[PDB]
Amino acid sequence: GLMQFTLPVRLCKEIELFHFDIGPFENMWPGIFVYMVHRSCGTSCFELEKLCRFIMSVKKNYRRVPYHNWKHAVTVAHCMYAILQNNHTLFTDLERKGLLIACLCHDLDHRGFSNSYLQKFDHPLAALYSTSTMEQHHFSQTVSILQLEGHNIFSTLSSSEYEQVLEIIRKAIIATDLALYFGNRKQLEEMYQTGSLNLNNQSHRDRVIGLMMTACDLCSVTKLWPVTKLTANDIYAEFWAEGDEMKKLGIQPIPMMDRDKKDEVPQGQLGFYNAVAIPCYTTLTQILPPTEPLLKACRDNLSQWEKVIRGEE
Ligand SMILES: Cc1ncc(C)n2nc(CCc3nc(-c4ccccc4)cn3C)nc12
Ligand SMILES: [Mg+2]
Ligand SMILES: [Zn+2]
Repeated sequence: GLMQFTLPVRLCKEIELFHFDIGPFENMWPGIFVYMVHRSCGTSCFELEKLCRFIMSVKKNYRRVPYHNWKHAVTVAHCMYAILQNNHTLFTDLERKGLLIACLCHDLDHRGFSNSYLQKFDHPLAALYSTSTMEQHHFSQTVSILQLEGHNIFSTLSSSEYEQVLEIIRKAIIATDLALYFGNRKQLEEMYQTGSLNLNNQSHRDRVIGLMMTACDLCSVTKLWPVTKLTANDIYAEFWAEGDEMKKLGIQPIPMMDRDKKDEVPQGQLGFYNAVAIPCYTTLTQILPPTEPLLKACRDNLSQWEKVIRGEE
């Protein structure tokens, strides 16, 4: 209880910034995560013995895939930690608790395949959940781990706060289905421009938390160029394995997943930055002004992809 966590000076300082990279030492990710809950939520939010066991069971149920892995989870939790510490007073005690957990759990047990591949392969998870297949699976795995003995980190919540927090985490995890993002931003855009957006409207909060989740999940585009460039290799390594599998089923994959068409990657990042990231972080900054650094950083990296095409790198 009087047992704090402290990081080295450079991390203690760098961790508060949006473009923080968590580093290549796995064994520090759990303490980074705990350090973030303690400063974000309080030293009193979670019983340390239980939280630690929950963190380690979460790590265990992430797989060894190039991109949708344990490192991805802690990255996306840290980005949410940045958003919550730059918007201190806009968020309830419960929201802070569940959003950091939602982010850590958001891709539990990912196999490195798209919802599409599960339906074209006819995977059992496509039989059980017809939309946001993996994301419904991810939430389900979160509840599993929350019901392992000694793992209920929410034990001290009322019956009703417990249901409130499991609902914040369910919508939050569903929201990371990027297919759902496009409508969610369109609505938020129109609600802010017409002046209807109201943060005491629970269905408005839900959309807003929805957009933070897409923001945190996409945060490789908001990092320093060498981190962005090296993460994109991991992103394409999964997509190309999926394309490989698509070809095995007897289906031409989309070019994004065709390793024959690597040459077009720079042009594909452009499309993606314009269609997805820039809109994401534009709409997010209008709603949440102190997240501007995410937009500025995303814009810099768009500019760095434009450079790659012009053969300037
Ligand atoms: C979900 C996600 N998070 C973060 C990042 C950075 N990314 N980057 C993509 C692929 C973008 C992309 N690459 C192509 C393409 C590539 C080669 C040939 C032809 C097309 C199309 N698109 C959309 N997805 C994500
Ligand atoms: Mg996901
Ligand atoms: Zn993710």
